[PDB]
Parts: sequence; structure tokens; C-alpha cells
Amino acid sequence: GVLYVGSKTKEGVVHGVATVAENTKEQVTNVGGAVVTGVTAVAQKTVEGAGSIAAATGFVKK
Amino acid sequence: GVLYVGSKTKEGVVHGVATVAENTKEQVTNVGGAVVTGVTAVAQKTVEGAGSIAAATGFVKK
Repeated sequence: GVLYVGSKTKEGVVHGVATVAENTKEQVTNVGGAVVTGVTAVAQKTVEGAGSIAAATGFVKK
Repeated sequence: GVLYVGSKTKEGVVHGVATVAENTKEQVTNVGGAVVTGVTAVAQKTVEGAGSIAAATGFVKK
């Protein structure tokens, strides 16, 4: 299928995932997987297959 | 006289005079004279003398 997408922007500043942490014991920032953060962010047919994306963190501290 | 001034800033972005103009016939931006636009902007005894600062524009179009 056609996905024509016309974005004419005068001016644009786009910020993706932001990680800010102050006065933290132990810090683990988890950013990854499938993230698209452009001015014209277009994503299609992501993992149309069997597999899938997974962004997971392994902090336990038992 | 004493003018102790203690400014401890975590983070600061300061913008001076801003000139934005779109679709203008004839443009004359006049920024000058005595302008101080720092993070810690301190001005004292400006033209304590006879003279004075003057920021003037000479547009007539008669």
C-alpha cells in the first residue's frame, strides 16, 4: 500500500528519549530497540515477521 | 560602595535582544549602546559623567 507522507516544516527541533538522573545510587538507562525520532519520523512493517523487539532491564538487587 | 553579588546558577541560557523579521519591505535593526546580557549581568556607574548613551534610528521615508 502507498504511504505518501509530505511534511514541510518551517523549523523543527525534536528530542528523542531523554535520560536525566541526579543523586542516584546506581543508574542503568535502557534506551534501544526500535526508536525513530526524526523531524519526519515514519516507521512501517516493523517486525512484520515472527520476531519482536524487546527493550528490557535486568536489575534485581535481591 | 560595595556591590558584592554572588550568583551560583545550576544552568542558564540567556538571550539578549532578538531581531526577527519576515516579509518586510526594508529592514533596519538597531541594537547597540550599553547592553549587558550575561548570565550574571551587572552594570554600575553607567555614564556617571556628563554624556549619555543614545540608541536612535534615522528612518524617515518622507
